[PDB]
Order: sequence, then C-alpha cells, then structure tokens
Amino acid sequence: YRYTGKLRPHYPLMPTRPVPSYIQRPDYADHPLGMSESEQALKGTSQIKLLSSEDIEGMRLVCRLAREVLDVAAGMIKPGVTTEEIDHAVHLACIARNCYPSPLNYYNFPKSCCTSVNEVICHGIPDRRPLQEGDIVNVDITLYRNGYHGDLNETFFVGEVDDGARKLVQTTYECLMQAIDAVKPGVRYRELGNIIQKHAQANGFSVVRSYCGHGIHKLFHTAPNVPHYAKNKAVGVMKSGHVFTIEPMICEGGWQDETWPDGWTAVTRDGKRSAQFEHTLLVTDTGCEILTRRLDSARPHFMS
Ligand SMILES: COc1cccc(Cn2ccc3cc(C(=O)NO)cnc32)c1
Ligand SMILES: [Co+2]
Ligand SMILES: [Co+2]
Ligand SMILES: [Mg+2]
Ligand code: NA
Repeated sequence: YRYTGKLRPHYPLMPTRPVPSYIQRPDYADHPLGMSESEQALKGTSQIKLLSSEDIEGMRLVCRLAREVLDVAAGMIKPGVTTEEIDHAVHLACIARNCYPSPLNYYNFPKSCCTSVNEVICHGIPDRRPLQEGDIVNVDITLYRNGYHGDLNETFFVGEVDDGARKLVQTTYECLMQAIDAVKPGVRYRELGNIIQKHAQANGFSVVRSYCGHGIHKLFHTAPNVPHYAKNKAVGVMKSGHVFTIEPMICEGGWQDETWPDGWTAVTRDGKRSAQFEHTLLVTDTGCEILTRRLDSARPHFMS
C-alpha cells in the first residue's frame, strides 16, 4: 500500500475496551461482523421517521450527553497526547453517562470514537501516534442511550497551525452552519449540498462525495441520505419531526478519497488536508434545532 501522505497507522492498538453489561447495547454490538439487523431491514426504504414527543426527548438527551463527551475530548487536544488516550477518555465518559459508544463494533470498528488527523477525511482509528504541533484533528462522537443515537464532531487545532489550516477549518464550519441555516419544513434534502459546495468552491476547496449526512434516531444511520455536494439526487423533503446529520468534509485539493488497508480510515487520494464538522438536527415548524449545540459557550472549540 502506497500511503497518500505523511500519516501512518501506529500499532499495536490497545486491546478492545469492554462496556459493562448494565449499559444498554445497540443490536450490532453483539453481531460478529458488527452488522445492524435493524439498519439492514430498512435498507432500500427512503421514508423518514416523524419522531414522537417521546423520541424527541430521547434524542435531546443523548445529543446533550454526546456534546458533553466531545467537550471532554476537546480539553485533551495538544501536542504529545495520543489518539488512543483520547478514545480511552471518551469510552469512560460514555460509560459514566450510562451510554454505549456507538462506533464500538459498528461494522467491527475497533474503537469508541473516530480520530481523524490531517489527510484523514473521516473514520480514523485511535492509535499510538502522539499529536504533533500544526496537526488538525477531528474527534467524532456518537452515543447510544435508552435506544437513541446522538452524533457530532469538531475539528481542533494542535498547538499553532498554519494559515491554510485556519482557512480550511473556518470554511468547513461555515459550510455546516450555512446548510443548517437553510433547514426548515419543505426544503429538499438535496439542496444542502448546493449550499455547501458553493461556499467550499468560493474558498478554493473541494467536497467529499463518498460520505454523507444521515438520518439518526433508533438507528445510527438511516434515511435520509444527505450528500454534501452540488446537484446530488438525494430523495426527500424536510418535515417537522425529522432528525438527521449534516457532516461536510472539505478538502484542500481534490475531493477523491481512498481507504487504508485497515478497511476504515478514509484519506485524501492527493495527501492534502481535510476538515469536518457535524451536528444532529431536529426539523421544527420555524427551522431547526441543533440538538448537539454547546449550552455554555457561543463558539466551537477551534475559535478559542
Ligand atoms: C465497513 O465500512 C465502514 C468504514 C468505516 C467506518 C465504518 C463504520 N463506522 C464507525 C463509526 C462510524 C461513525 C460514523 C459517523 O456517522 N459519524 O458521523 C459512520 N460510520 C462509522 C464502516
Ligand atoms: Co459522527
Ligand atoms: Co454522522
Ligand atoms: Mg510515528
Ligand atoms: Na482531516
């Protein structure tokens, strides 16, 4: 395998971390290949759940707890900290909140969060590599509580970064917030990628095509499929009571991705950097609510 950039996997991985049996588990947690029978059944259906008041309470809760976990991770980002150390802290934080860390054994993913450095687009595997000054790193959190999944991510700066890194991360966060600003009943899911690509292109960046936003609730990934690029052919119209993610991945060079031999880590084919942000959204009569919002701070972590 020809690595596309400087980054390499740093093995061995610490042994798999267990989740106490007192924590409720999603179906895939105990499937040998990590398959979700509940997802595979609804595969091919493009209808979107209208959440009950009860489902909404369940999503507010898990999304609040997932934000608390991301904030734990954010406090650890500096040179010399390994991504495995971040994951271990995340895993304990989930357990402390009576939550299962959704990524763990999702299609056999080996860790409890995804940590994506520099040319990693998404799904990076926490490992023994110490973070270096100048790195950008995304931590992607998803929790499972009382039957509901809540999903968010942010990109962080590792010490001082270059102007390029600042512009990439800022634009990506802007792409996400412009998409969010367009969400309200009667907007087509396919329109969000028009707004995202328009802002990325204006700043000289490209938009990943291979990975999309998703419906989330009782399933980790379900309808709708939410592409981040322009002139996609997503099916569906937003209605009050729909929950889904927007999670744009923006690249310094081309949009093309490829996967490492580990089967998970997605990287730019050109080796240039990629950044990502994600929120879980509830569509309301007036617009949308950001379920994974910060409660105690106006801005994302990179802004400080
Ligand atoms: C075999 O196919 C693959 C390849 C890579 C990853 C995985 C599975 N998986 C693990 C966790 C995980 C997190 C997200 C997420 O939505 N963040 O917003 C998505 N997929 C995920 C499967
Ligand atoms: Co996520
Ligand atoms: Co997601
Ligand atoms: Mg090394
Ligand atoms: Na990256």
